[PDB]
Amino acid sequence: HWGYGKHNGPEHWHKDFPIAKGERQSPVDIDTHTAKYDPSLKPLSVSYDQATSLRILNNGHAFNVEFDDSQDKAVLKGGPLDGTYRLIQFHFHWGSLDGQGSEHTVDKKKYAAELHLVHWNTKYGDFGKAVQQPDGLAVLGIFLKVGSAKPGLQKVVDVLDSIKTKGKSADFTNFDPRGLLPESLDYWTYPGSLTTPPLLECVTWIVLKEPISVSSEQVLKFRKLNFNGEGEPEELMVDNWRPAQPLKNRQIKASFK
Ligand SMILES: CC(C)(C)c1cc(=O)[nH]c(SCC(=O)c2ccc(Cl)c(S(N)(=O)=O)c2)n1
Ligand code: NA
Ligand SMILES: [Zn+2]
Repeated sequence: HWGYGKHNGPEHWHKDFPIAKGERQSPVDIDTHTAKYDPSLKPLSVSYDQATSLRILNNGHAFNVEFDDSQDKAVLKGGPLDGTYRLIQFHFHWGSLDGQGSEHTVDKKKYAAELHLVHWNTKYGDFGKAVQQPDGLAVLGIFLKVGSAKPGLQKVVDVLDSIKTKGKSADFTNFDPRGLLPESLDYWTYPGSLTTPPLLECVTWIVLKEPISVSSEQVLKFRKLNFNGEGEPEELMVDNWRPAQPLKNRQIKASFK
């Protein structure tokens, strides 16, 4: 039932998932001036050399590219984290227009899209158990701006036509997520939540300072996807982002400057 429309959008989610109004919801506006620099933060460690992509799915909310997380093959560590977190999937949120689409904002600025590389703490054994823990997930958020193409994204954009409607999936092997990373790993970090129901407060958010550039044609193809299932009426998959939520009693830390 939840979705991104007038009748089932972010403003309605609290009725099914009361934690929507909780103490550590995501996303948030990142006020770059009042984020606290912390020289004790470690560089982020992104080890994606052995990543095994498997499949791409349209789940009716976004598309997920999933990875084999049954061994430590693509891991996030270091940065603000004490655990090791295995990459399970990445997905994006995007807008109907280049002027919006990101979930996190930076000094109130919206980006055309936001990538989320979702990782779970190896100490909880699997994704389902990790989401039930305040330190279960580490999500690496990367902003997309529209400009030059990101060559490393194109293999993704080119399969979208095969997963147009809700429920479709396609084989998606040998995709290297290192081709989606900006040059710098400088980051902001804060404790927060999934940005979709069930909105569980289990995420350490690591949002990179440097956006990647993608072309207008690349983002255009995201917007040709559908929220509906095949042979139901066409509802374009656009604006699948949750707006910024109150920061409440949290401090955003910066690894830099
Ligand atoms: C998250 C889970 C429970 C697998 C799920 C359930 C659901 O009903 N709909 C969706 S769609 C969004 C999504 O798959 C997902 C998974 C993990 C994370 Cl951390 C995030 S986010 N948007 O916080 O990064 C989204 N996902
Ligand atoms: Na262009
Ligand atoms: Zn997300």
